[PDB]
Amino acid sequence: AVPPSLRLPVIEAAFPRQLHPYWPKLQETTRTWLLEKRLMPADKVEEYADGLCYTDLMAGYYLGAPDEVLQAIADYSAWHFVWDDRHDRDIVHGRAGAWRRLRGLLHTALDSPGDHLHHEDTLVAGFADSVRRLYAFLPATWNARFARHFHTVIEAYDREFHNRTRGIVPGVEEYLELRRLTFAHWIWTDLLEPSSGCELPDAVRKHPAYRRAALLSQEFAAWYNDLCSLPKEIAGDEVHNLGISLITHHSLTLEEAIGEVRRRVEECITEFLAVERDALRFADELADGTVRGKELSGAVRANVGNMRNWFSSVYWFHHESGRYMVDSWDDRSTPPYVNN
Ligand SMILES: CC[N+](CC)(CC)Cc1ccccc1
Ligand SMILES: O=P([O-])([O-])O
Ligand SMILES: [Mg+2]
Ligand SMILES: [Mg+2]
Ligand SMILES: [Mg+2]
Repeated sequence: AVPPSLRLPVIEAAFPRQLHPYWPKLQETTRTWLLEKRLMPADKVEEYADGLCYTDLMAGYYLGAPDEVLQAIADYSAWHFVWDDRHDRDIVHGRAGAWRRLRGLLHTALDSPGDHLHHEDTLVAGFADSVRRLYAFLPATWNARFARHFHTVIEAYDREFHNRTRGIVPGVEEYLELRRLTFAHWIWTDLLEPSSGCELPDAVRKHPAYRRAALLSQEFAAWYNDLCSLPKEIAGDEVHNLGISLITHHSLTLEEAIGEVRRRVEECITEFLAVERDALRFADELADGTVRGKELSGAVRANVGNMRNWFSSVYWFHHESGRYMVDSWDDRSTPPYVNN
């Protein structure tokens, strides 16, 4: 029962949700990883980890992924949620120095994860572990692309630190550009490829239909998160949210802003449906009677399929995850699962 202001009938009707068969073991294994990597307090893992639905989110996304690939992705993704929490806490505590140091360590670990597997900062060591494993699936050219994209993500998180420390709410267009980095659009897009077991040639993944399908999948996800995470974000003095940018700089009321975000979210869906058709047509063109062509076709098809799955996985994640249930918290400004 999704609340009216959050409900999207098109997703519920035309985007049936999927579940990777490895999910039952995935949920257990990632939880054990969080504990052993000491990324969250043991009591908070016990009480909140399963209810956070982080593994569910990934298992509803990267369908067809080899089990060990899904495991590395799930561990990374859970880590990223914890990083977002650490980032938030450093901000509210004014820990500029601690953040700067972490920021610098993540950059270095990104290029040389093996060196950071046992760093004193458990967050850094956990990052390096998931990254080292992700670097073991595809050629070095894919690893370099992943690294390049993530360096940009880290710097986007630093810009967020800058903004919140100074009390700046980004303009609408400024936010939209920034959001493609803080949501890590291109990381999720990169991870499509190890999931289907094929590093795509540039001419394939930069095909206008593949590019646009990939973009719309991520825009929907980020903006829908903005819609659903808005209550807890307002309560927690978060400034990064399309709704917040609209209220601040466009003189919109909360109701009007929510409506504007909804419309932009809804447009992603129908625009995706159009481009999805073009992307699948491209997939057909790739199937040229050669083994290589069959391979590229199957990969693009699997990838576009997962771009579609992201819609439904993200939609239901926000309904199920304990991460956004601010009304159930003792202190609305302080989520119970974060280390304060
Ligand atoms: C902060 C959480 N996350 C993923 C770890 C960072 C990019 C974005 C996200 C939120 C909600 C659903 C999906 C992704
Ligand atoms: O980053 P990119 O390679 O363009 O995707
Ligand atoms: Mg964030
Ligand atoms: Mg956040
Ligand atoms: Mg959010």
